[PDB]
Amino acid sequence: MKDGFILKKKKIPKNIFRIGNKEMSYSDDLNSLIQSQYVSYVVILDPNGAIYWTNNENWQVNGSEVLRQWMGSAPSITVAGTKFSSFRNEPGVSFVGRNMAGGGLIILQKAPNGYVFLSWTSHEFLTTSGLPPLNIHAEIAMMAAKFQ
Repeated sequence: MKDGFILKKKKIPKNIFRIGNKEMSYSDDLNSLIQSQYVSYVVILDPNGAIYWTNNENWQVNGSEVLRQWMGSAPSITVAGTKFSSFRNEPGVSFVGRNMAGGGLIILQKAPNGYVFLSWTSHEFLTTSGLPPLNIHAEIAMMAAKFQ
């Protein structure tokens, strides 16, 4: 049933979800992608649009909404209870969301198959994200755009 469901959200989640409950990377296997300019966590998805693994003390990439919510004309994505308010609004070509709360920025590239790559740059390195023109962003909108 395809409804014309346009849910107007406030910049907070509708339900209080239980964060992840998934293992934590001890920094090695997927860390190789996180060490790319010293970001704090990167989440890789599967070609179907499901997560491979998210590694941020239970950060809940619900791939389906993580990829979908950006297509809701929303300049704020609220995942894991945090409203990432967009710096740059580019659908598909990577969007940069501000952790309006918490402090930081989530950058997600969207391969049109479901696979999205969200990276997050440290709150300490936040002043550095945006200092070079495309420091961390280059690792995202290039790689996951080709790998679809």
